[PDB]
This record gives sequence, C-alpha cells and structure tokens, in this order.
Amino acid sequence: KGKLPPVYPVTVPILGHIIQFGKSPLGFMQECKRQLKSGIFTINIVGKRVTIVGDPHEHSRFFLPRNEVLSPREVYSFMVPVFGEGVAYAAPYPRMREQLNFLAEELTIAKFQNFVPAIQHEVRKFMAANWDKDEGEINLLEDCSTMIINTACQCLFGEDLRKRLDARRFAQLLAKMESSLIPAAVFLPILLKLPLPQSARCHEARTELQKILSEIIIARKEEEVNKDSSTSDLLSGLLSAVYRDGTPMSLHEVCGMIVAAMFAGQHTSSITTTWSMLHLMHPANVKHLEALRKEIEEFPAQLNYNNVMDEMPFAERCARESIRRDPPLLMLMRKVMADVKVGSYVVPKGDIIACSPLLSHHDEEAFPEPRRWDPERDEKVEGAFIGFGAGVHKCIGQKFGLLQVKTILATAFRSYDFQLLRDEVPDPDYHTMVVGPTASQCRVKYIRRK
Ligand code: HEM
Ligand SMILES: O=C(N[C@@H](Cn1ccnc1)c1ccc(Cl)cc1Cl)c1ccc(-c2nnc(-c3ccccc3)o2)cc1
Repeated sequence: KGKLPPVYPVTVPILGHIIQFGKSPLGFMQECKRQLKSGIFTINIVGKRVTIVGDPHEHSRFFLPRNEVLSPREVYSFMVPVFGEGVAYAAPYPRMREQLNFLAEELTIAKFQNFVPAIQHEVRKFMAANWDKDEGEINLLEDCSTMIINTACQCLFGEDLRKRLDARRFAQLLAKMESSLIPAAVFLPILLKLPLPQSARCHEARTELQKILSEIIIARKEEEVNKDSSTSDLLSGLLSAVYRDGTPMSLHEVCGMIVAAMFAGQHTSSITTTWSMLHLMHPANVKHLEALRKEIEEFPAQLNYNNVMDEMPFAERCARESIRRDPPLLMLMRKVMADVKVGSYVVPKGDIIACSPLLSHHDEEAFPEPRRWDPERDEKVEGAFIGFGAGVHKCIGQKFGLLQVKTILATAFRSYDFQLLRDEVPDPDYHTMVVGPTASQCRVKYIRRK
C-alpha cells in the first residue's frame, strides 16, 4: 500500500486502548491483528499512536534501523532521574553508544573468570540460611530475586565496595529509585516536568549511592599507594574507560551506568530463574527435569567456567524457553524520528513503534502451541525469538544473565528437589514493568537431597 498501517478504532475517548491492553495484552494484540487482517497495525495509548510490528517476518524493520531513525531516547525519558541527565539514552547518540559499549565490555565472557564460584558461594550461603530443614515452604520468586542480587553483587563488585554497600542495602537503594519511576510518563510526558515527591526520593537514593561510590574510589586510590590490593571489578572497569574524544567517564556517568546495569539485570534474571524452576518441578515436565539431572549428574561440587559455559546446553534451552513463553519485557519501543517502511506500509515520523516479544513469541507459525513450555523447541520462523532483543539495542547482559540462571539451576537442583503447591504453573502477572510469574502463586516446597 505504502500508506499508514491500518488504525485500530478507538472506542474509549482520551484513554485509547490502554485499558483493554492491561486487561489482556496478548489477547488484545492478537484480536487487533485478526480484525485488521494485518500484522502491522496502530493502536492508541492515551492519544499517542503506537504502531506494532506484530509479524515475526518483519522484525528486522524494527531492530535494524539506526538510532537517528528509530530512537529509544524519548521512551526512556522517565528513567533519567535514575540513570542521570546525559547518561545512556539521554546522552547524544554517539556518546550513548560509547557508554553502552563500556558497560558491555564489563559483561563479556572474558570477565567471567571467577564468577561461577562467586555465584555458587552466594547461592549456597542463601540455601544454608533459608532452606535449612529437611523440607519447608518458601516463595520461590522472592528467594530467586534475593539470590540474584547477592550473586550479581558478588560477581560485579570487589569486596571493598561490598563492605560499604552490601547486597541488602544496594537492593534497598535500588528499590527506592525504582519505586519513584512513572512509566506512564512515556505517554504523559507532562509528568516529567512536575514537582513530585517521587523526584525528591529518587534524587535522594541516587545521590547517596553516588556518595558511596566516590568514597569507595577515594579509598581505592589509597590501597593503590599501599599495594595492598589491585581490585578489578565493574567499577574499576568503567573508571578506566576513555571516550573517543580522549576524556574519561565522569563520576555521574559511572554511577549511572552502574545503576542501569543493576536495574536491568535484577528482575529479568530473577524471573527467568523462577520460571525455569517452576517449569522443571511441574509433573508434566519430569522428562525435562530428568534431562537436567543427567546434564549435571557428573559435575563437581565446585563448578568451573567450562561446566556452566560449555556443559549446560539443556539448562540454557530451559532458560531461553522460559523467556520465550513468558518474556519479561512485553513491549520494546522506539520513537519514529523519520518515516520508515515496515511491511507494505509507511510508519510516520512521530509514532511510537513497538515490537512485542509477548506477541511474537505466541505466533503459532513461529511457536506451535505457544503456551506449552518445551525446551527442545526450535524457532520455525527466522528471528522470531526476541526475548533479548536484537540489532542496535540488543541485550548486552544476556550471557551474564544466563550465566547466573544456569549456575543457580545447577546449584539448586544438586542439593534440592521442589514441589509446586498448585496444580498449575503460575499465571504471568502483567501488572508490573518487568513481567514475572504471579508472586502469590510461587509458593513451593523445597526437599533437601540428603
Ligand atoms: C535474562 C535476562 C535479560 C533479559 C530477558 C533481557 C532482555 C533484554 C531486551 C529484550 C533488551 C532490548 C531492549 C530494547 O529493545 O529496547 C535488552 C537490552 C539491554 N539489556 Fe538486557 N536482558 C536481560 C539481562 C540483562 C542484564 C543481566 C543486563 C546488565 C547486567 C542487561 C542489560 C541490558 C542493557 C544495558 C540493554 C540496552 C542495550 C542497548 O540499548 O544497546 N540485560 N535486554
Ligand atoms: O526494565 C526496563 N528496561 C530495562 C530493560 N532490560 C532489563 C534487562 N535488560 C534490559 C533497561 C533497558 C536498558 C537500560 Cl540502559 C536499562 C534498563 Cl533498566 C523497562 C523500561 C520501560 C518499560 C516500559 N515502558 N512502557 C512500557 C509498557 C507500556 C505499555 C504496555 C506495556 C509496557 O514498558 C519496561 C521495562
């Protein structure tokens, strides 16, 4: 056609479709697609046009154009109080890319040397403290989420940082920053300009984190004179980065990339672990639990890099399929800065364009019987899996996240079995920013494998 995507009619004035979307994100999107006879279509969120790239065959039209054409900056305006002014997506595109590359470099597999033991240490410490009886009842999502913050901190931060800012206090500062976020501001940008009590809190937590970082940096320069230590961590990595123009990252920027890394990795990784365990313990999946048991059957007590990286293909499939079925990020978005072709249409300058892992992961051609968790499945449409994104803004933490998931799975199932206290795997809870299993349905019985 070369014209605009078909518009889905608005029946609710002012609000547009946001209500029907919350009620049933997948159901609503699939209904639009059916009724409009197009995988590319435009919905309306509080007056803003959102064009969905809902055909897995057209994913490349979303993930591949340059920032200058499809930009994430405006979509992330509401996180500026957390990352900081001029940090990540708020910085000019070449500088954004530089800061993101500096972070990515700290999460490459060449940094993973002592991560496996760090993760195992923290996981065993947690299990010993909280899974300390022959059997007992626990909330698996809460416990996975506590292990992820502990493990991430143990891997990424040297012992000195941890003595001043341990995983508990770090989680508290981050939860105070996160608590302040108003993602509605994507569609109601007037919010970003208002005095809100949120802003004061957020600024508070961030400035306290940045104070702690500066104090750590000053202390480290002193251990440098003494040659007591030479700590190599996430912080030292970003500290040594130098931009193309010859200058270093400011403290502001360093702090902001640390916050982005920690925000990003916490919920997604915790959720992926939780789903993966929930599926593995369910009676319908005994064959898959068997397979994981076989994979790890001959592993040593103290795992190494090679065991997790190279000898857990099935665990990795489990993690990936969990993300496939229940993607923690439902909608990836960009601001359209200039007219782009998508499918047989032109998406106009000023639209938000979106591509939905939720929608695409449930395309029946790409993923037959998509509600069936099957780690042995393989995509049947090229590039249909987008749980880690793709192209210009593809996930830079994927290997680190999967490292943690797989290690937790090997560590946990070595020492325990688990029983779901429900007939079914929990329902996904779509009411949060990062989507996981319904927290109240995640009660499980652990059983110590004596
Ligand atoms: C299993 C866990 C994870 C999942 C499912 C996940 C998913 C994703 C997705 C879907 C995107 C693309 C976002 C978009 O298109 O707008 C993304 C990008 C990103 N992820 Fe992850 N992520 C995970 C773990 C992590 C971790 C552990 C980190 C950091 C430690 C991280 C850092 C990032 C960053 C910084 C981006 C932005 C990259 C850019 O704009 O170039 N992620 N991730
Ligand atoms: O968590 C959000 N963004 C993270 C995503 N992430 C996590 C791990 N890897 C990526 C993020 C990305 C890049 C960077 Cl530098 C930092 C972080 Cl913390 C996030 C942000 C916004 C939304 C969001 N905004 N609007 C919606 C929305 C709107 C309508 C319907 C459904 C969702 O979601 C969702 C997740």
